[PDB]
Amino acid sequence: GKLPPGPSPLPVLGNLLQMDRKGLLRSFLRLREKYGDVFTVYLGSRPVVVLCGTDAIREALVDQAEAFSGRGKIAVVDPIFQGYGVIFANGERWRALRRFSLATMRDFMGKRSVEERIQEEARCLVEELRKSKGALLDNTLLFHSITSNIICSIVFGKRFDYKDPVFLRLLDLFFQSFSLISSFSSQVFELFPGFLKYFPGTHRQIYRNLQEINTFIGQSVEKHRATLDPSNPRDFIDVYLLRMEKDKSDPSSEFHHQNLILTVLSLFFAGTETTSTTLRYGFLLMLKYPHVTERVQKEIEQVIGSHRPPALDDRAKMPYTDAVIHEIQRLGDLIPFGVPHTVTKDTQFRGYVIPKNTEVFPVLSSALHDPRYFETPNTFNPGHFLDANGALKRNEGFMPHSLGKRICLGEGIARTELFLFFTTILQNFSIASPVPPEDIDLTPRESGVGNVPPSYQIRFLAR
Ligand code: HEM
Repeated sequence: GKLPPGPSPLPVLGNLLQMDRKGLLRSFLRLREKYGDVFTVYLGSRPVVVLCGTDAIREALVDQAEAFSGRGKIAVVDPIFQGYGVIFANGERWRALRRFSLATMRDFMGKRSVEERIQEEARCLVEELRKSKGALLDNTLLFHSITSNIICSIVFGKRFDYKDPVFLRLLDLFFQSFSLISSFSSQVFELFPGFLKYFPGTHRQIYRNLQEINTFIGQSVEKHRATLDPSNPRDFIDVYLLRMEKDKSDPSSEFHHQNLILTVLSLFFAGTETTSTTLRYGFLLMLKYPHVTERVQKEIEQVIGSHRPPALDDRAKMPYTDAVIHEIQRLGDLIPFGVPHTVTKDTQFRGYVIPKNTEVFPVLSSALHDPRYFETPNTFNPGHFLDANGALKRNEGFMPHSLGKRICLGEGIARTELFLFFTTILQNFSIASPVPPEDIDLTPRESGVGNVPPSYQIRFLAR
């Protein structure tokens, strides 16, 4: 049959000349108004089926879950990952890695739970912020550090002190790669990769930094193997090393060294930046709307008090705080175009045929701003997640972690980090900044990865 409708492309530039300079998101919104919720666009010579609106996204990712469960390539990082690791794998390799990862992170190993690790990280964070004594800070580094430390706890069985210089050198290297992957020069590399990969550019810096991180990950794996107690696995690496030994004879097995290194690197890639940025965005909103922040603090005081630290069971009793977090994620809209998918076979969708391995973009932003589900889509409104009796309510438009078979693997971990970090910080500190609330601008910069909140200063004032 045929592909969904769309603008007429050019030989090598596809529809790039027809794009809007305001961003890809604005262009898709204009293209939606002309062709509907599902359309085809050529970014270079690459055909992409774009899904707009809650319906088209749910029909694809949920109703034909298996058909839309493929993962599309990110060219700037494909030389490192090469289809290994949980985020970039496909087929049987993906199924085995995802099953194993889910179980390991869920049905753990180690001593303490993920929640207990997050509570300990939150306690360390409070002590570090107390030491600041209300000085102006840029919270980017600390929020990168706490989220990295959660992943470290899971994969390496330990956390790092916030001032550990070797931890900070590799962290800087990792987050620089993130800023580079998302730059305009990397966006251009994604459009004309086969050509641009022969000249100097950000792709070389990304590659060098990640090979350095992979070297460190490799050394940790060897060190885990040399100090291994098979009856007491400490973390993800130990559990994976035991599975490698169990599958030693099976040559079909995916449980090898490359999948280990790149699965660990994948967890840092997926599990740090978005969580950190959600926190950064949330604190910016809390500066802009002090009456919301005040109300969260009142709810913390009523349910938790000022003595004990927040625990995950407290969330069920704090619908206002829970609604605020949902609204931070919704308005934050940090992954506006989703993470690219592909169809795993020639697929029939709304009368069209999407050929096998065609790339698909589920535009999560169009669900997060859907006027069917949100009364004031462009305005911060916790009421979007509260019913007339003040209880938390479910919303079909709320999909910041996507849907279907590729749904965010760490959703439960991320949601727990948001709850415990926001409440533990606010239980102990009030916030201020040199910019008056009325002058705070929440407009993001659209980057390669997603929406980047502006940089800002903040004070954490002990209570
Ligand atoms: C607020 C924080 C976060 C948000 C909004 C978020 C969002 C997402 C989204 C939109 C996807 C793409 C799903 C798709 O292909 O349709 C994704 C994938 C994924 N996320 Fe998250 N994520 C966050 C935190 C994390 C955390 C903390 C971890 C790990 C501990 C994590 C692990 C993953 C992995 C491994 C995948 C790939 C899933 C797969 O290909 O099977 N995420 N996430």
